[PDB]
Amino acid sequence: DTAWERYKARFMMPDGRIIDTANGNVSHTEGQGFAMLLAVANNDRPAFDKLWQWTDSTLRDKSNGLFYWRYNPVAPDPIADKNNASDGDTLIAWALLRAQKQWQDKRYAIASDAITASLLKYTVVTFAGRQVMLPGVKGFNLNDHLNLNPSYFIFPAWRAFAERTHLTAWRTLQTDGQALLGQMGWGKSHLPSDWVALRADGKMLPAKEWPPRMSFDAIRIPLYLSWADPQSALLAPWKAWMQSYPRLQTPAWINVSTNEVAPWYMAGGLLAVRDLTLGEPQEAPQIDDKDDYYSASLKQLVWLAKQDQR
Repeated sequence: DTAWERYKARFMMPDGRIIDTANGNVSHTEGQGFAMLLAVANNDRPAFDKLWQWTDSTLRDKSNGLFYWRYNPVAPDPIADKNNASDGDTLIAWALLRAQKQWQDKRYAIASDAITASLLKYTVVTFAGRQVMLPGVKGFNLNDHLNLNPSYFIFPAWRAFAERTHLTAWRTLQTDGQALLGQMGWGKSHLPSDWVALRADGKMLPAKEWPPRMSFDAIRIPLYLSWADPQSALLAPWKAWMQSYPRLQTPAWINVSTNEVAPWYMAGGLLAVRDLTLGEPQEAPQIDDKDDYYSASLKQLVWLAKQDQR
């Protein structure tokens, strides 16, 4: 549609990179995976193959089958950080699975299978009596704590994986991730922060190392919850918090430890997630010049989440 064409015109380079034009024009596996999902949804196989070809040739980590998470084209070494971002790897593998169905080509599913096997082998660990997906292979396993990002619990992707391969392991991860998320939540909003520290006895708190806000990571949680199951009881704190504000005066973040809220309000893609969470009817998205990469992406992912309720 028009939104997707405008998205490619503003953010997709001819080499297949998606450009975070608000963050120094960098590319990352979240951006590639988001765009690959949207390319399938718009039945745009040329764009999908360009996005995937650049991702695979440029970012593949050959030691474990995952992907270097960030590409900075102005840096002396554009792939300085050699760690992965597990939500990006997941989105890429999920887009490939959906590409097989859309275009009836098993090669996309064979590619997906390698990545999902890599995700289970290298990013999923046993901790506090549950299976948990780390945000990356390195840097998040502190000894008696894990630093987790619940916005990387991409429930609709995990369900798709389970239908294809390693059903029991992916189903257990989904069960454990819903259970952990159900135990999260702080302050008067009872919402999770972007980053959550899980201690080995099960105790959770907002992680020490980041601002303890529900903000640009955590807001994807109700998106993924509603994408997988709009009737989920895990949506309850999200609906309650958003219902306590006027639609056009909903704070863009909240500090869940102090209850301080942003002095500015959700618009664009953030507002689209709010509308999705509350079930408020919204029409197909339009990508305005006031949307950055992040807002433009969320607008279309919200629309896709609605479409997948068929």
